[PDB]
Amino acid sequence: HHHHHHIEVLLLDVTPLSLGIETMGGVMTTLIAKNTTIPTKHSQVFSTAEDNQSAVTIHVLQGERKRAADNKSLGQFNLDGINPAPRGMPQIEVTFDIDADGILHVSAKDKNSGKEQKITIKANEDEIQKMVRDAEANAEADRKFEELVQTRNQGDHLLHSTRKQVEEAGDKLPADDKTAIESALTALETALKGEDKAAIEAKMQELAQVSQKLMEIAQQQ
Amino acid sequence: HHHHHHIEVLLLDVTPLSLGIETMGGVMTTLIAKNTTIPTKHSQVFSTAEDNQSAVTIHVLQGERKRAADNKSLGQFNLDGINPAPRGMPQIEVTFDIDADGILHVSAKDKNSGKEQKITIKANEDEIQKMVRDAEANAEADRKFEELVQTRNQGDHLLHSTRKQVEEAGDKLPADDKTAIESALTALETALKGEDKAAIEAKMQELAQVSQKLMEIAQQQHA
Ligand SMILES: [Ca+2]
Repeated sequence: HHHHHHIEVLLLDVTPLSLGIETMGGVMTTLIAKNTTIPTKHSQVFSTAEDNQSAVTIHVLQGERKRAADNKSLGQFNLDGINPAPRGMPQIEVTFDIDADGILHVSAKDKNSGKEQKITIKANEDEIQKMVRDAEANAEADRKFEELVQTRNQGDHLLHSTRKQVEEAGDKLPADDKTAIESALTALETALKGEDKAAIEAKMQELAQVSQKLMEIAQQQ
Repeated sequence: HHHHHHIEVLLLDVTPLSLGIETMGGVMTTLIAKNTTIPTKHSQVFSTAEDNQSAVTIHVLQGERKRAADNKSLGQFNLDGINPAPRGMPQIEVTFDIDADGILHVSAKDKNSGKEQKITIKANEDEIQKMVRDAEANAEADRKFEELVQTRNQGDHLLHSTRKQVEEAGDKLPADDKTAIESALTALETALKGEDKAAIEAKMQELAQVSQKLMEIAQQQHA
């Protein structure tokens, strides 16, 4: 009683360690997780970290730790030529492609300009298990580090965008709100220098709660 | 910042449940695992399950269970027009793309012909945690099921290639070896209907024990 539309998985190999890139704050962002079946192709879209940034550096990493510096370095390259735009607007697609020969191809492409750059990384046993074990021993500190960096980066963006809004609003912003917002901005700046995720979240919320008039002001444009 | 070549994640959003397709034996094969940051595009190449198969069905699934039937079905489509070839030779690339708006694009492309079909899927917190808890409660049964399917598919491939080798050997195969191989093939066929991975593995080894001359004939023919 057979049917004839079935699809079969081709199982040739799996990756021994995670593969990814370094991102803002010294974090390893994974593109291909440990144990992914190969051949495979994974991409994710990234952006710039400051206004009018013209280039990014892709640092290719191998390992299970969240701090980039605690992983193995496989290679690096730049993608130049990113057209001037606000932080976070350019769309840079980073693709990790592993072929049947086990060769890793990494590329970064600007989705807007089409500019592309790429590298090829050519295809341990006790070192692998050592690295897996080093990660388990630091799993808690690594999670806390990753969450802190994410929170800091979100807080830095909010700091910068809010200051920009204050400047554009000018005399349209009531003095009481401006005082409240400036105080909240300074408090968030101080929190961002620390290592306490909860304090940064609280200062971000305290800032949003006093900044509601900025959005309304922008709309009268 | 003191330096100016930094790269940042575009969004923080992640997928709530794993996304994949149904594969031979009723298994969900994941293309994008749960908690993957978006936008993301993941592709993998699959193939046909029988010789000269001309079409495949892509059944898109969402969830954490290994049996396809235990996950949510999000849609299906066929890719037809596949040129005749041995099982496992056609290269069908399946791509899952989730854009910044959270919209899922699934496509299947025949790498030979460039023929392509696709669907767009537009995508529930208590149901999510429900589905997660049930996958953990059933982790062992699910793994046993997946491992059984993998062993069955291997045994079926072996049944088929051995029968092919026997037909190619013809009169070169001694009658006694042919009998023993036929008997071992029947035993394996019977084991494949069961639910015991070890019995199937044992029948595969027993087949290797009686196929030595068949393999020697096979090698000399390859020569
Ligand atoms: Ca960086």
